[PDB]
Amino acid sequence: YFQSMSLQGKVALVTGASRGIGQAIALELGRLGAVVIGTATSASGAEKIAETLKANGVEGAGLVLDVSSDESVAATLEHIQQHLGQPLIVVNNADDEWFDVVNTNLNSLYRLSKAVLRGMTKARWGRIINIGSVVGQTNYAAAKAGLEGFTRALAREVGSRAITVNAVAPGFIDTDMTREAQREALLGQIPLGRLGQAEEIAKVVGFLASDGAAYVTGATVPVNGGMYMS
Amino acid sequence: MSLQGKVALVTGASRGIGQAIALELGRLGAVVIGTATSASGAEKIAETLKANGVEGAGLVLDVSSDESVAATLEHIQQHLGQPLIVVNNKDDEWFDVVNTNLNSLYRLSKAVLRGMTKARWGRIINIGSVVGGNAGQTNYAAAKAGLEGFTRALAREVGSRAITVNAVAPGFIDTDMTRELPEAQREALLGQIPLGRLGQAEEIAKVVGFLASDGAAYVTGATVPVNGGMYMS
Amino acid sequence: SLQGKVALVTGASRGIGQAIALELGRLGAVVIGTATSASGAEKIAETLKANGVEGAGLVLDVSSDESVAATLEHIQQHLGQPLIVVNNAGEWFDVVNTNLNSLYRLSKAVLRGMTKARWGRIINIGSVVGAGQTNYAAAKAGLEGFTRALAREVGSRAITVNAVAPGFIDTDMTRELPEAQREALLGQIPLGRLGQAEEIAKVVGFLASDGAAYVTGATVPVNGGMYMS
Amino acid sequence: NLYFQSMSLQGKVALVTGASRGIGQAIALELGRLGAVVIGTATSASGAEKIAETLKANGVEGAGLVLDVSSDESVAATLEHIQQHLGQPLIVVNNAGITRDDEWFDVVNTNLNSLYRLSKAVLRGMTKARWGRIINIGSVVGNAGQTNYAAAKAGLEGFTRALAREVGSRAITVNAVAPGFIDTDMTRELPEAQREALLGQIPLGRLGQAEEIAKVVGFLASDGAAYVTGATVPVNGGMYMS
Ligand SMILES: NS(=O)(=O)c1cccnc1Nc1cccc(C(F)(F)F)c1
Ligand SMILES: NS(=O)(=O)c1cccnc1Nc1cccc(C(F)(F)F)c1
Ligand code: NI
Repeated sequence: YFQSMSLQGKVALVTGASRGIGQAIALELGRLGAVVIGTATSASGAEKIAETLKANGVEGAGLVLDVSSDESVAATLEHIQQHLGQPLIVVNNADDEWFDVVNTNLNSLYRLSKAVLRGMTKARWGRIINIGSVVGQTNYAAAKAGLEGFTRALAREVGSRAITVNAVAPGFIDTDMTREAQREALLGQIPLGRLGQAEEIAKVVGFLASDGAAYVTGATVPVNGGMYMS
Repeated sequence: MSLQGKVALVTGASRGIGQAIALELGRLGAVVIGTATSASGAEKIAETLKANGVEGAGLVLDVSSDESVAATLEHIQQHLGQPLIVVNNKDDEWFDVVNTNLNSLYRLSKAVLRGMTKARWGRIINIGSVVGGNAGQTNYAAAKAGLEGFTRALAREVGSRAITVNAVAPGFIDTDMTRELPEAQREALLGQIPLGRLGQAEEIAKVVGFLASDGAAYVTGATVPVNGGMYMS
Repeated sequence: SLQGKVALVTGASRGIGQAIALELGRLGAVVIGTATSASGAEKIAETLKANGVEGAGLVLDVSSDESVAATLEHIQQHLGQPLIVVNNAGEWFDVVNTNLNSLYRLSKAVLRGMTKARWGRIINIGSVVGAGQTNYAAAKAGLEGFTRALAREVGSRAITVNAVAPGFIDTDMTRELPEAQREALLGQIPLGRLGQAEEIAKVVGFLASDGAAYVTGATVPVNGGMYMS
Repeated sequence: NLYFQSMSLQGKVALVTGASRGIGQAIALELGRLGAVVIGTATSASGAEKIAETLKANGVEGAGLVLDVSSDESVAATLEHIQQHLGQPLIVVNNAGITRDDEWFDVVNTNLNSLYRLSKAVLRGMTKARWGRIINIGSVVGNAGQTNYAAAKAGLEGFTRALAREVGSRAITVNAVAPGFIDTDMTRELPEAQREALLGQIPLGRLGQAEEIAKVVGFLASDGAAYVTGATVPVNGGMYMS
């Protein structure tokens, strides 16, 4: 069984896949025919991922991954390699506290990315896609700027191996967090005048994972209905 | 992904990136109207569409004139329907040229908006210039900045009607323009591109295809760079 | 020190323009301020005099080639070549385009003089924060790009071109916004206060100086930390 | 008797890291010229002593001190020493550095920890005064080379914008200066062909002087720049490189 202009037979790793945007990315990739490995930081979350994938007919697995630790990352990859193959699509979705958070997130992004690159180097093919945070404002803006820069820098480091690195900057998305006066205030700031759906973020990620986006790298695609806050 | 039963207008469709956008949209099932500034170009567009099985038309359009624009839309409306996907593809040229081009973008966009307002649906996608000295670069950078800003502003003006407005900033693409830059200048550019290769016209078309889709309904005001990792400010 | 330099400031009869006029005068330039009416031009002259600034009030309409050309030759004749020019002048599409034509028109006119001198300063003042967002953001992007492009075109002649992007400044426009809307804006500004006109003038003053000779094509935001793209 | 001085930073204490040569030294001398008491720092005793002798030769009141921005103990001790002998530093220029595979990540993130560390330490003093100036100097201008340069610049801009938001309400401004191609002892010794190559990229068609960076810093330290915060002022003669 051999494939053409699809994600068929590709193994995709999606962190933070148990709810909201991560779950939708997991499902969209599966719908495009990838083998999807979703991760959570707990056993119960990893089980819910496996059951969700199964209910949507997606071949894959739920796994426990803690992106903040080198041992958890190394072990998880060797497990995946042994059972399923090398993951060549990797989606990193997992006031005055802004510095630590952003730094921590970037260490995890780096750590995971560096681990999965040996595989992708070997294949001369890969996709790394980073999901930024949903829309206090100081943290949002710092996060976004660190994510853009990180994505642009890593893209440069791994371009020559035919690995794209890209990011998706979501705006105001309908997730369990965001679900009145404050709600109407936000809708006034969004040109389309509506919240985004999780699936709308997934669609962009799906496209970036495809062969049609092979010349796109280092980019951050904002998916925010026209609300730009930097 | 499906654009079935949608009418799409692509300006500058006779070669290179425009042609590929015309064919990709057709491949996704849109009725494609391609335009050129001459009758012979417009006829080549019709023959190219036919050879790829794409229903559509070749038409003569001069984006710089109100009469040409108004007439062309009426002709399209009469024969095919409202276009709801529209792809816009001597001193101090960094000012005059650029500002003239933004008037064309604006002129065309304003003309096709009545149709999209009526439908409560639309896609406007602007294609910026390909990379291709000293006189060169000031113009290139002014064009790119004007396109981003224009796109962001218009997206705001027409958001509430469920019309997205976006732009694609290509990098170094393999087209007839760029094949005939001197080899030294070509090799210089390859050194600056992380993927270490020229982009294909089809790679631009794919992005446009996605932006035209329902999957990109929450993307507006954006400029998607498609440049293999080469970024220029 | 801007001593022995002639500086042209458009829109100098109130608010930010007036303050730029006074600051430049305070640094020792001869200041020519402009307004679109004779009574405004007279008020400029009386203001300059009350602050001990040598200069003039003048009627200028930046939107017309005849008004621009005539005004420069009148200045050249009486005072010398203006080598510091502050453009504080001038549905979103037409407006922004019009403003950029005025910028261009005036800049091109005063470049001959600066080329001759092998020295010059052009400083563009963008709009203050008051559909509302759309015009502001388009204006700002057109100003940055324009400034960046012209800086490239006139760099080799030792002319700098820069821009100042003000945030929420205390001027006659913003004095008339309802207190609830005012307090809302103050929440979005880190320094938690409106800016003064003089604070804009201080930046322009520095940009006009010799100390800023290596700064060109820049846009300096003066917005107390409130940033919008 | 006793000479009062009429200058724009008179009676302010200014800390400048990495002050023993190049841009740091020039910032130290410019701030002194504007009348501040200047404390310059180096990572060694012999560097700190050269700073003192330089300040003295230019008639600047101040001190050379040993500081290692990468360590909390060195930072804390140095501030208390300064507060004890000279007063609270209310102008702080971060011009000390970092480096000692992926340097575009590790180096950059380490430097931003130093910036944050130092900035947090000097904020108590500035909070107390209801006044302060923090100014960060970015790096002066291969393929890997350019990756580092662009990451550094983007991190510095974002950092500066974020900290400005955190400390605005206390009347502390936080700003950055992004230098371009500045003239230094390394660049004076490049062959003319390599020199001319660089000058082609720069509209003003000339290298910048260290003093030209210092002038911008001097202005940002002033009361005239009280409404400017969160900004990065590029001082690159028009060469805009990302
Ligand atoms: N070196 S990198 O790839 O991680 C990177 C590349 C580009 C820009 N920033 C980067 N890092 C960064 C680290 C901590 C805080 C921030 C801040 F949010 F303050 F802006 C940014
Ligand atoms: N050619 S130029 O120097 O004036 C110029 C240089 C750089 C960017 N924009 C420019 N012009 C411009 C003209 C009309 C509308 C806009 C818009 F605001 F929509 F982005 C921009
Ligand atoms: Ni006369």
